[PDB]
Amino acid sequence: PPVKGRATRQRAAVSAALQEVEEFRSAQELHDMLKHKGDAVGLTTVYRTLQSLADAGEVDVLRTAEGESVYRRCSTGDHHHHLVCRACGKAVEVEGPAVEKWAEAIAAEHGYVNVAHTVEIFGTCADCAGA
DNA sequence: CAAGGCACATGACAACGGTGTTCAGTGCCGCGTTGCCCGATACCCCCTACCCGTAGTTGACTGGCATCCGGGCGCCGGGTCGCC
Ligand SMILES: [Zn+2]
Ligand SMILES: [Zn+2]
Ligand SMILES: [Zn+2]
Repeated sequence: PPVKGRATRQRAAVSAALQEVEEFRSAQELHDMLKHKGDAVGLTTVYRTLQSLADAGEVDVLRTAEGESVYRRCSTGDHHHHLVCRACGKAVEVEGPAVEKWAEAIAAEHGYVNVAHTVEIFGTCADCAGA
């Protein structure tokens, strides 16, 4: 996980933690679990590094209904969209050219030069209903 | 003269006002800690220059050295050969 800044142990640690975790996580709870591992990193430095990763793009970032920015890495680097369970957090990556073609058709119809598409579908998970 | 009808105001009724808290997150901006990058520095190599130890050198050449006295002074102590 190369970073723009000079490599070191702490960014390697947070990158490894993101690698192991395959769920949407917020910065403060990420720091909580990171401290639980025992690295004892600083909150603002964690903020700096995760902002850098979000800028780099290898970690997808979503915004919750409360307004929180939640980050997680995707195995595949191609652009896609994530289906997430609010109760459990199971993030599954799917992509379809139909939505993209729809976006380009709308942009051309309205004469838009460039566009940015953001699509997240929220829904109720299958296993949580069962007890 | 008493009973029945209309005005204004009134006991509650929430919802705005405005401002104060609270979450909580994410930075903002001053204190300290970190990967680089090089640069010099100790430490392997090769070469030869020079220090230092060993071993020969065949006419003959076969016993030295200069001592030491003007203490001085007395005693101890033992040795040492005469003594009868
Ligand atoms: Zn993604
Ligand atoms: Zn898309
Ligand atoms: Zn679920």
